[PDB]
Amino acid sequence: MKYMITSKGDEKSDLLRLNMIAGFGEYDMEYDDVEPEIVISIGGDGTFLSAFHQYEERLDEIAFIGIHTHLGFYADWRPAEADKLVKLLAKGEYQKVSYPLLKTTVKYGKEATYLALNESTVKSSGGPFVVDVVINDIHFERFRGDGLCMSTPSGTTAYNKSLGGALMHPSIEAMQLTEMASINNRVYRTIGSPLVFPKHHVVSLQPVNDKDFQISVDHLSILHRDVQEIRYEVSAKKIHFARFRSFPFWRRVHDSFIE
Amino acid sequence: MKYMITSKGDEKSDLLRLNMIAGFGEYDMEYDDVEPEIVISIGGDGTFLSAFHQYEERLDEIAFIGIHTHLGFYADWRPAEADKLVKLLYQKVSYPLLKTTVKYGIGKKEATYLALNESTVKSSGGPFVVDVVINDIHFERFRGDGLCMSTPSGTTAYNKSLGGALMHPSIEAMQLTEMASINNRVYRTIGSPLVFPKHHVVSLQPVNDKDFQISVDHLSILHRDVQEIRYEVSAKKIHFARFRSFPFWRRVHDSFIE
Amino acid sequence: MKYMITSKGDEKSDLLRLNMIAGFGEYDMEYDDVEPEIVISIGGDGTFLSAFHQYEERLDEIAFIGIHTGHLGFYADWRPAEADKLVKLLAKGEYQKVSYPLLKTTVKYKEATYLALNESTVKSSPFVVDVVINDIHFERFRGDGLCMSTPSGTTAYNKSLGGALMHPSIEAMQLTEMASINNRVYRTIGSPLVFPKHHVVSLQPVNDKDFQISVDHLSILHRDVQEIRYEVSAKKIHFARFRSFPFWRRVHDSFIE
Amino acid sequence: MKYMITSKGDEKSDLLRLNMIAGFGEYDMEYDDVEPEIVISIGGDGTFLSAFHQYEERLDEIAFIGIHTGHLGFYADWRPAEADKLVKLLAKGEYQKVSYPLLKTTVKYEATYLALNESTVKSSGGPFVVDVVINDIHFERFRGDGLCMSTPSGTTAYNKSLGGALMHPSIEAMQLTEMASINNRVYRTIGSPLVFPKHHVVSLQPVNDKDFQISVDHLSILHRDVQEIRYEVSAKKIHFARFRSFPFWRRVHDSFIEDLEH
Repeated sequence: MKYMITSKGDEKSDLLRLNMIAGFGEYDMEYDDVEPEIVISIGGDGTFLSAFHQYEERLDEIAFIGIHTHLGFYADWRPAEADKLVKLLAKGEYQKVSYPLLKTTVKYGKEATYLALNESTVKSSGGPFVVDVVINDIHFERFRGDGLCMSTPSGTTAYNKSLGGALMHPSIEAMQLTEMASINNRVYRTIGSPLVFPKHHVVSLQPVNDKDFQISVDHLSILHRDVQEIRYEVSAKKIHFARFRSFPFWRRVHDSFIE
Repeated sequence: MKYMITSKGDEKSDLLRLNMIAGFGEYDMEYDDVEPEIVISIGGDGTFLSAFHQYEERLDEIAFIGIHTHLGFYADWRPAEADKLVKLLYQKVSYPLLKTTVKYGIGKKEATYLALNESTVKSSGGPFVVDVVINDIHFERFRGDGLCMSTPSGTTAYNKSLGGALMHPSIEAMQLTEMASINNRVYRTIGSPLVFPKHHVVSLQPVNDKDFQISVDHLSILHRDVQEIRYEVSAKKIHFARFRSFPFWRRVHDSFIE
Repeated sequence: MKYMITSKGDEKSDLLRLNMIAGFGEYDMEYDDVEPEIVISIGGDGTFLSAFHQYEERLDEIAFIGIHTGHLGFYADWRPAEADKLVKLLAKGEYQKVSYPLLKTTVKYKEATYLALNESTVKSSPFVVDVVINDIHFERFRGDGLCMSTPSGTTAYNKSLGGALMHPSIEAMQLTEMASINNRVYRTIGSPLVFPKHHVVSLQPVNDKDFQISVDHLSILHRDVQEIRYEVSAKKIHFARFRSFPFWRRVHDSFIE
Repeated sequence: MKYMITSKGDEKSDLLRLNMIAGFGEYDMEYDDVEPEIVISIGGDGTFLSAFHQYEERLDEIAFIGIHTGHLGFYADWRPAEADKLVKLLAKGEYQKVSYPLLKTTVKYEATYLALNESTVKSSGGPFVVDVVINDIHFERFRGDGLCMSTPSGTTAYNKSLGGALMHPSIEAMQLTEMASINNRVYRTIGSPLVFPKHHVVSLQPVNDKDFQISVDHLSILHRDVQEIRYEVSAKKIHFARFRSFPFWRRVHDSFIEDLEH
């Protein structure tokens, strides 16, 4: 199959990448980063995320694989087992599995769109952060506090977890909204609890006074001036992993957080 | 269609019941409380819970309709809209349920329970200490007051009070939540609520004391010689008769934010 | 000084007690378990708690000391292997008294009053309670229960409920919620509440008057309760301390390492 | 007595100011900005915080009182309609001075800061990692969004939003909360808010980045090449002119639970 490899940039990753390419050359396997069928990410969850954002238009289409070295949540392979992976990919014993993604829409006074693998957060630019939270066109709460976080199911182990969020198995078709430091008084009454929305539900953040926000999708923070609305829904797009065995998710959670 | 109506027992619930029943006299709908097609519950979520459990062998046969003499989370009908409900008496919409299996160390067979809201586990007196096993792999040793496994529709009740996420009831899941964990040198728990898909099994295994207070919805039984309590999303679902799309998040707002 | 020793009853603690009693025979110190000036607890916080509850009518006149084998925890500053230093130091009188606040609970129906070293809890067994602060309605709580903690008790059950850990010198009590429903009909504050001396917190049933009330230790089923009242006790517990008590390092050693 | 008046700067508050200054002319009451003995704030806890900070070099000689021109918050015990009644009582001097504890922050690169509400530490943009040292002994290694040290009167503010306990402002203490700590068997923290007495010092020591966004109440400055941030209860207090018992828990009820008459 057509394949390509990204590496973190350090010595180890770059060497692994050249060795794996050399090993694929022995097989009916062509390198191609324009239209790849498999993407292999070497380094860690940062280089994986970068690869995901490199190929947002071809997600349909691509099966991702991660290598690195505490595996975390976007890898099931270590450098000392890469040769075994070349062979198994080789021909061809997997195993496609898909995780839900998150779509963010920002409207002004031209609409901008973003796909997240982990989460999207909103904060104030200037002073107070105050926002009306509208669910399916119906007002839910007037939030005042630090910010809000909408997470994918795979994203729930990251920022979402710090904020009091539920940890969700990544197969579940949903997105999850957590508060950052809500005032929660009688003027700005909020739910407190993390909220989990199914497919087709849209959450809308509507400014009450100040219309400037810091929005950050996965890695990247952007300042948005004169925002009329921010919209959240489960994306139509999914991310696909090439799986060679059942991904032991709850075991990873144990190994990461428990220990 | 065959039908029956349950009531809270108070003045208003019994009156509205006799009213609807007289309202079903004009049409080809016979009263039957042995094998009915529609169960109508009047009096709120406690009442609705009792009707669900009254007919849990015939869940594949029944559509439930809740009337709250008010609304809650299992009723979309007020006791003045009743007249327009009788006339209409639909799409059958399904909520996911929770299977609880209690396995014993003595010559007694496993007991299975279905929950619409939650199943909880606490000790019978002394400290509560249990090993949590997910898909046959030790996940944590929990010490604390107890544990709570919620259905998606149960997330608005006890689960919410414990720090759980609220989930739209259409989502195929169960959510595990902690009651007053201990975290110290010895005990380390995850802390966070955990949301499992269908086909996953969370197993509770005793460490020192085999006696547990296990609650299923309203009902809490003292269980002895317990060797394992097992949780999973049930293959069975409850069916609601929906005459309009249920505004779930609006109902969360009204109960909690208004 | 008149003094007495309690051990938990296992051999190791029983025989440290006997050998401390003999070591004290060499000085001007008299074994007296009716009116002691020094209570020594050997074996753990369970034993120290029982000692505190045995001598609560003379908290005025007693200084406490705890000895313990493992991680010393919050009510001991001595391990067995140091017992001979303590005997000498105590006997030469080389210590400073240090005090912790306590919690008074009053249960009305007739009237019952209780002192706590750690905490006092209220659970039902449909627990709806009106929470009244300094005679003013504060909230109507519905949930599993409520917990009022002393400063020293903040590392126990209070901690599991989301409460602040407080240094045991601060004159206060701390109220925490267990599983408040916190809706439209039963709005609660959520946060733990820290009260100074002379403030009074009153729990008043709205429907069912039966409650499981706990005071440290002892859970009592109180029948037909009209009111449970909390306030910082006028009484304090006194420790004989031979150096600065390293409270925050004990928090670390219990919870972090 | 010598007095001055700060307003939020909306017409409502600016006019109340001029009405009161005129009212005080019926008495022996001297308007003075440099050396006031009574600072009156008009327009909310934010306006009160600014006034405090204007006169933090002379806290022992000033008694503060607040009028809140919307509702009232936690620092204003007076409504705009009670202004004239307040003009009289102040002119008599029928008030007890009640003091609240303050928080001192020291930053070493030494700059020191007083807070009436809190002081927070966040990172520039990178991960926030700091060693937390209590009374010269390492307590935990914190990684997360930030840390917040509150005064007792500041517990009703940001501290509360972070899961902090609400404390009566008479209590001589400071309270430390976590902002979105990471707990993953590498960065284990206590989780619980911590309440320190007087004379205890909490020390934040950088690990692998020495640049921090430090906040003190309203004010937020980027400190570079920081070696240490130290917190402790200040020896300085703020004094309020009290004409009647401040009903703190009722104000907590009104703000956070409900207010069925207003």
